[PDB]
Order: sequence, then C-alpha cells, then structure tokens
Amino acid sequence: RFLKVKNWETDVVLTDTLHLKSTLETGCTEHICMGSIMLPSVATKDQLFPLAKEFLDQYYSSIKRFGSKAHMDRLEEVNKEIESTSTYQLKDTELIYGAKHAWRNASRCVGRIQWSKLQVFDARDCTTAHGMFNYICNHVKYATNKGNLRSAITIFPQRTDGKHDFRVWNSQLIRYAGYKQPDGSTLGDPANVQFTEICIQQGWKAPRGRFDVLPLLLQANGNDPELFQIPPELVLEVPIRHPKFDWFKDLGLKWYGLPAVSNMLLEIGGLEFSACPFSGWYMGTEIGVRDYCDNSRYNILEEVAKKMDLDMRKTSSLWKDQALVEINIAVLYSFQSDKVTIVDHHSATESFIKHMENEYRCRGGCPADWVWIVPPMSGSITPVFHQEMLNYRLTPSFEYQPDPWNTHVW
Amino acid sequence: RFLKVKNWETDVVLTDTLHLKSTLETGCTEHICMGSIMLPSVATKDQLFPLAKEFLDQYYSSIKRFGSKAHMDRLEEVNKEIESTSTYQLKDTELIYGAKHAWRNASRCVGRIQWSKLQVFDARDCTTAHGMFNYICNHVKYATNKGNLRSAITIFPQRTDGKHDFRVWNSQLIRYAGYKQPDGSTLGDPANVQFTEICIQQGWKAPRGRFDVLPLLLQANGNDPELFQIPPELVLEVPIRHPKFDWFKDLGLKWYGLPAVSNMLLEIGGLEFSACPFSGWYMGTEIGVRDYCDNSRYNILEEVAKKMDLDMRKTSSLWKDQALVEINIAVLYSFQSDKVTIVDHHSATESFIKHMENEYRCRGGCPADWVWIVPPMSGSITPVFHQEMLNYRLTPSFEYQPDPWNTHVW
Ligand code: HEM
Ligand code: HEM
Ligand SMILES: N=C(Nc1cccc(CNCCc2ccc(-c3ccccc3)cc2CN)c1)c1cncs1
Ligand SMILES: N=C(Nc1cccc(CNCCc2ccc(-c3ccccc3)cc2CN)c1)c1cncs1
Ligand SMILES: C[C@H](O)[C@H](O)[C@H]1CNc2nc(N)[nH]c(=O)c2N1
Ligand SMILES: C[C@H](O)[C@H](O)[C@H]1CNc2nc(N)[nH]c(=O)c2N1
Ligand SMILES: [Zn+2]
Repeated sequence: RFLKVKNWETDVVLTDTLHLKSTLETGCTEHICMGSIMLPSVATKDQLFPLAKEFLDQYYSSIKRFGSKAHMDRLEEVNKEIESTSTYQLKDTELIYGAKHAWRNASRCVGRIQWSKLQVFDARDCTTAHGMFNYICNHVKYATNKGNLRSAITIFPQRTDGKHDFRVWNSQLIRYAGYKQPDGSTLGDPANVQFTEICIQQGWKAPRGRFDVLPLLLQANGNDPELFQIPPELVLEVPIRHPKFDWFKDLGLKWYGLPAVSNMLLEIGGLEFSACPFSGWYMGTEIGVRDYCDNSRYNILEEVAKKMDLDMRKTSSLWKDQALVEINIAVLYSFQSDKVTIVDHHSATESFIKHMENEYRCRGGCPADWVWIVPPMSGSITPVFHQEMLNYRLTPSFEYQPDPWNTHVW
Repeated sequence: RFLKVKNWETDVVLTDTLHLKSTLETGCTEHICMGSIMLPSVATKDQLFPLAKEFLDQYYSSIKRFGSKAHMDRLEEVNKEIESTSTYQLKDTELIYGAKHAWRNASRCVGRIQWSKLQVFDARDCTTAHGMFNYICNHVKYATNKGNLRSAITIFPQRTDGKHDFRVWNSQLIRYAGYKQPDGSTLGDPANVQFTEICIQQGWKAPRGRFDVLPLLLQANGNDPELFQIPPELVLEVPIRHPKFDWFKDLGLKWYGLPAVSNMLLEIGGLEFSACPFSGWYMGTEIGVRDYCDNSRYNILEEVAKKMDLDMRKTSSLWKDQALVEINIAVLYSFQSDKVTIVDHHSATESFIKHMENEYRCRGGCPADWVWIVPPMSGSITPVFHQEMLNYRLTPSFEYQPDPWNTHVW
C-alpha cells in the first residue's frame, strides 16, 4: 500500500503514496496489463457533488485552509448550486488550480516540470464561434511570444446538458493539411486527411500544397462549427536546415513553432470542459521522429537517407537510424538558431526525472506512463528508460474524447 | 472478455482470447499499472496436481489427443506419483513441450518467432558440478555452431525439497568480468563487479583486464558451488570494427557471440527447474546500445563521440545519438562479416509483428511486454512501437529468481 519505484541507472528509490488518492481506473487488471493500449476506457447531480467535494477539499488543502470556514462555506455553496442547477461554476482561482493540476496529473506528459507555470485564459463567457476564434488567436499570440514560447490553456464553457458543447474540431490549433492524390499518395500530413476534407466539406478552399495551415473549425454551444483562418502573422514557422548538410534546406521542410492540443477534455471537480486548447513547446523528437519519420506521417527517412548517400539496400546498415539522428539535429538546430523554444529529448527527460523526485518528495508520487515518457528514439541513453514509473489516474485531468464529427447531432 | 489490440502504423486489429487462459498475475490492478517495474512479484503436493493437470491438458491438446486414453492414464499416473512422492517427473516429450512453450510464453522476448525451433538438452540425470560443466560446455559448443548459432536450453534436475537446488550462479554462461579500480572507476563490465569478486572469493585468479570471460560457478544438488573455466576455444568472440571508421578497431572492443541466460527459473506443470541456461543469438542493440552505452555498463559514448569529432559541449547536438548509431552499425557489421548470427532491431521487430499475427491466428493471442519489446533505440521507426500489446502471464514460463548467494544456506 506504499509502493516503491526504482531507477536502475542510479539505484535511486522513491516511495509512492499518491497512488492511494487515485480515483479512476487504468484498464489493467490483476491478470492483464494494458500499458500499451493507446486509448483506454451526461453527468447527473447525484454523482456530481462527491466530485466537487473531492476537488474543493484538495483545493482548500493546497492553499493551507483545509477545513477552514471559507472551505465549509464554499462546500455548502457548491452543494446548494448543484441542488438548484444540477451543476456549478468554479471560481477563477479554482479554475486555474484545476487546469494546472490536470497538467500536473497528465502521466503521459514528459514536460510537467513546468506544470505550475501555466497561463490560464478563462473563456467561459464565450458564446459564439467568432468569440472562440478571438480567444484562440489571443492564445496563439500569447503562447507564441515571438518564439519565447509560454505555456497556456484557454478554457471554453463547460458541458451542460451535453447537446450544447464547445468543441475545437482541430486536433491541434496549428496543423498542416493532408491531401490524397490521383495516384493515391498523400501530399502534406496524412494524419489530417479526413479533417482536411471536413473543412473542404464545410467550405474551405484548399491551397493543395504541403505545409498549408488548416483553418479552425469551431463549434460553440452545440451549434454547427464554423471555419476561421488564423492570421498568418500569428503562425510562427521554422524552416528546417542542418548545421552541416547544405542540401538539407533543399528538402524545403518546415514546421510550426507552437504545439497546441485542442481535442482533449479537461475534467475539474466533475465539470467537463470539452474545449480547452493547451499549448507548451515542442520536444524535438515530436517533429523530427514522429511527425517527419512515422510511416503514416510525412515519411521522409527515404529522401534524407538518399541525400546522405546511405547504404539503403538492407535494414542492417541502420541507414534509417542514421538519417533519423541527422533529421533531429536539424530540427533542434533550426529551432534554436531562430530563438524558437524547443527542448531536446535529453534535456526534457532529465528534467522529468528531477520533476519526479520533486513530486515524490513534496507530494508522495508522480503518475507516469513509461510507454509515453520514453522518447521515440535513443530510449536507453536517456534517464527515463531506466526509471520505473507507476501509472495511475488522478483528477483534475485531461481526457480523450470522441472526435466531434462522430458524435454531433448535426 | 475478448480484447482487441490495434497497430496504429497499419490499422491492423487482432482479437485476444488467449489472455483468458492466463493464470498468474501481472502486478497491475484496476487502479495502478506496473508495466514499467523491472521485477514484479517450497511447493506442496496439494497445489501441485492442479498445475500438473493444467499442463498435461494443454500438452495432450497440442498433440491432438486431449481426453484420449493416453491422456487419462498419464493424468492418473502423475496423480499417483504426486501422491507417493509429493512431486513427479516429466516425460522427455513433456519436458521439450514445456521448455518450448515457456519460451513461447515469454512476453518480454522479441525473438519468439523461433520458439518452436529450440534444442532441448535434458540434463536431469546430472548430479555434480562437474557434470554441469560438461553439460554446459556441450550446450555452448552446440548452440555456437561455428557462428551459425542455434537456439538451445539445458535443463538440470528440478527443485525438490528446496535445499537441494541446481543453480548456475553466473547470470549468463559467458560474461565479461568487472573490476573496480584504486581510483574507484570500473575496468570491464560494471554489471558483474559483485559476481567477479564472488569468484575471486571462491578462488578465481582474475586476469584483471577488460574482456576477461568469467568462470562458471556451478551449484549442484544444493552443495556449495564450484569454479570451472570454459575452454577458450568454445568461447566465440567478435572483434568490433566499423565499415567506415578505421579508428574504430583502435577502440579494441569485442563481444562474445553467444547470449545464454543462466539465472532464470523454468516452470513446467508446477515443477521448478532452477538451472536452465538457454541461449539464442543477439539482437544487435543488446550489445551496441545497452552493453556498450548504458551509463552503468561499458559507457563508451564518451570515447566514440570523441573520435568522431562530435560537438560534445551540450546535449542538443545529439552527439550521443549520433555515436550510438555508429556503434550499432559496427556491431552488426562485425558480427555479419564474421558469419556470427545476429539480427538487427529492424528485422527482429518486424519478425515479432509477423509472429504476433501467427499467434493471434493459430492460438488466439500472444502475451507481449511493450516496455521490453520496443528496442532501446529507434523505437518508433520500428513496427513494434506502434503495436498495442497485451501483457499477461501464461505457463509454462521463465521466472526470475533470487541470486543464489542471497538465499543459499552456505
Ligand atoms: C511546456 C512544454 C511541454 C512539453 C515539452 C510537453 C511534452 C509532451 C510530450 C512529448 C507528450 C507525449 C505525447 C505525444 O508524444 O504526442 C506530452 C503529452 C501530454 N501533455 Fe505535455 N508537453 C508540454 C506542455 C504541456 C501542457 C502545457 C499541457 C496541459 C496544459 C500538457 C498536457 C499533456 C497531456 C494531457 C498529454 C497526454 C497526451 C495524450 O495522451 O495524447 N503538456 N507532452
Ligand atoms: C533466438 C534468438 C533470440 C533473440 C534475438 C532474443 C531476444 C530477446 C531480447 C532482446 C530480450 C529482451 C531482454 C533484454 O533486453 O535483456 C529477450 C528476453 C527474453 N528472452 Fe529472448 N531472444 C532469443 C532467444 C530466446 C530463447 C531461446 C529463450 C528461451 C529458451 C528466450 C527467452 C527469453 C526470456 C525469458 C526473456 C525475458 C528476460 C527477462 O525478463 O529479463 N529467448 N529476448
Ligand atoms: N509538446 C506537445 N506535445 C503534445 C502534448 C499533448 C498531446 C500531443 C498529441 N498526442 C497525440 C497522440 C495521438 C492521439 C491520437 C492518434 C490517432 C491517430 C489516428 C486515428 C486515431 C487516433 C494519434 C496520436 C499520435 N500518433 C502532443 C504539446 C502540445 N500542446 C501542448 S504541449
Ligand atoms: N538475446 C538474448 N537476450 C536476452 C534474453 C533473455 C534475457 C536477457 C537478459 N535480461 C536481463 C535483464 C536484467 C535483469 C536484471 C538486472 C539487474 C541489474 C542489477 C541489479 C539487479 C538486477 C538488469 C537487467 C538488464 N539491465 C537477455 C538472449 C540470451 N539468452 C538467450 S537469448
Ligand atoms: C502502441 C503504442 O501504445 C503507441 O504507438 C504509443 C506508444 N508510445 C507513445 N508515446 C508517445 N509519446 N506518443 C505516442 O504516440 C505513442 N504511441
Ligand atoms: C524501468 C524499466 O522498466 C527498465 O529499464 C526496463 C525498460 N525496458 C527494458 N527493455 C529491455 N529489452 N531490457 C531492459 O533491461 C529494459 N529495462
Ligand atoms: Zn498495466
């Protein structure tokens, strides 16, 4: 009931008691571990108050006023609001706490050493897609900060009945389009082929190229979603060059500076925020390994190995690995030479171990998803490979949610 | 009760029903996933017969004579032997089945496409450490096969009372020694510093160098273990050169051809074989990434990056990654140019996916430990990174066991 996690590169042992506070379930059982399943699986007033109480008890505990008078009155006040409306409203402070701790609690996120320095934009007064556009533009501008990127989240009104959701239909605020071709190939980002055509369905005039920034498809208060184009000046992009290979620029690769996930759901005290785009900055491998080198993505190991004049005749020449390192040196170099925030997988994984020690010390644990924390290349030469991690579900939290076009009564 | 695993690089879906046959437990619960914990945790006649029956039922099922007369007689015969002796003896055929399926069931093993082509050496008539030496030498000679390596297992007598165990005290039949220095550094393999000194305690005269093959410490029928030196001619080694960098030979690196784990316990029908050294061949990354480049192992990223004249001033130059690829190209090249069996992580992981499809098809599942199946470099450019895997414990199985010097009443 007081579990131990060991680091086998350092022989460091941390004791986890925070998992005792875990509420949700993991997918694993006593007889089957589901740690590698990608996705693991209306709210009534009866279920709502325990969740509110739990949250308010940790909120008031954190500001060193647990059991104080303001706590009991707020507990009473939220119960009375749940009785009347079968829901309730968070104070601005409780909203900022919840979002920060949802990030703190995101076990798949290696970037959490920064969780307390999160900028919370309260967009709960928003009523229209245009207002969402406005809020999102201000989010992008603020988080981008001329390349000195800043963590931020914009929180649209919470789900109520269920038929009146706010959704950003983009999976990220800034993504490149993906078009299939006559010959069945894929121009741009294959990940977004369906979403690109959804925008073309709703009326997007596509500039059928590679790195075309998709429009925003914004649904407000359950209404049908509406297209908006982010001002190009707000979309900071990095052309990818290599510090040695001058042909690398001829690849014409570029990526956007700001990673901003917009398809997740934020849970705070049983309240559900279906539109809560959050942004930080990139770990280099996200672009250089996954985005560029996944087979089902841009898939450029082919061309880079060619230009490096690599032995591509069999697997065992490791030409794939060799080109993968050059690509990631190029992403990091390009971002840093442009003063656009980025972190290499070595710095970020070391920071995550330091983060883990802090959390185990000043919190009794740190839920962590090894499958997702270990970077997609160079696993074992980073310290997280050798770090045992306990995964468990704490709340406030970020949850997955269906794509809105699969669920929306149209 | 009929779980689905998806490959997200291929959109392939496999349905797992074999997990229903799972007996042991995983360490995970509904509320906590332990998929990244390295190690997860006398036998009476009462518990013994269900385990025998279970095993014999799958054995006779596999030879298409389940419920036949020979099955019932063997079930009766083993029950009568458990009644009399509170244990029993496997037929040679049942021993070969059990070992093969223990390997088939090893969820952390990416090499299992070969599980049915395993050479089983029955050493259950062995009574002394010298007989163990003999058997082990013949194992090494056979499995090595002049570089055309062959899978094999040597199975010493099963545990009886518990105080009469056969143990190989080496973690692998062939490992390099590790010596600490006056300046507290480490010559050779730091992994084996304690075991190297244990041999020096029992009387090994150490040639305090780098790649000194350790002696065998063999315990037979519970007696104190005894030192034996494998004939050098039986120990096949590969000098590590690079196909491009001629200074690479000046590193003077070499590794042994034959990976043969000797510290695990083989469970077959409730019977426990505490000495069961098994060998196959190397996946390249085991040597080139873990053995050479773990901080707590040979730790040669330092020197290789130096000779490559790499920018070693900060992490973000990826000099560590770059040197890691060159080292693994060198291991694969050196082994292949010497006709010593080796498999690169690309070929082995592709084979494991093919293996998985076979098992799900002709067996309903394949327990798999993603944390261990994904190679320690280039994770996501291999197909197992994108493959969801269910981990669960099937028997016959290979289990960990305490190091014998921690348990042996001396
Ligand atoms: C500040 C720099 C940040 C870095 C370097 C970072 C890095 C990462 C990485 C590499 C992942 C793995 C997911 C993937 O590979 O697609 C991840 C996951 C995640 N991050 Fe962070 N992140 C940062 C900021 C944030 C912020 C500000 C939030 C929330 C406010 C957040 C919440 C999450 C969540 C919920 C996941 C899980 C995603 C999923 O399950 O698909 N991260 N992060
Ligand atoms: C034939 C070629 C083989 C290859 C390429 C191979 C490869 C691997 C690799 C890379 C691992 C990961 C463990 C580590 O990184 O230390 C592993 C684990 C394992 N293998 Fe295989 N193996 C082979 C043969 C065998 C055989 C013949 C057996 C048993 C008879 C076996 C049983 C196991 C077991 C029990 C584990 C889990 C080890 C642990 O939990 O520490 N393997 N294998
Ligand atoms: N630095 C960052 N990174 C990052 C952080 C959180 C989440 C993500 C993206 N996580 C996507 C995981 C995923 C989910 C679904 C599918 C998928 C694909 C096809 C069909 C169905 C589902 C695929 C993937 C990744 N293959 C990136 C940041 C982005 N914002 C703030 S920080
Ligand atoms: N190709 C092969 N590979 C392979 C297969 C099975 C097992 C292994 C070795 N698995 C070792 C995992 C391990 C266990 C304990 C400790 C440890 C270290 C210090 C203290 C306590 C425990 C460390 C490690 C690895 N870091 C390699 C083969 C070897 N034979 C036949 S195939
Ligand atoms: C099958 C597997 O769960 C899937 O590919 C996961 C593995 N680990 C990951 N880790 C990160 N950071 N991002 C991912 O998309 C994935 N994908
Ligand atoms: C903490 C973690 O479980 C540990 O380092 C594991 C991770 N995955 C591994 N995978 C393999 N193949 N071999 C290992 O030694 C390990 N070590
Ligand atoms: Zn699990």
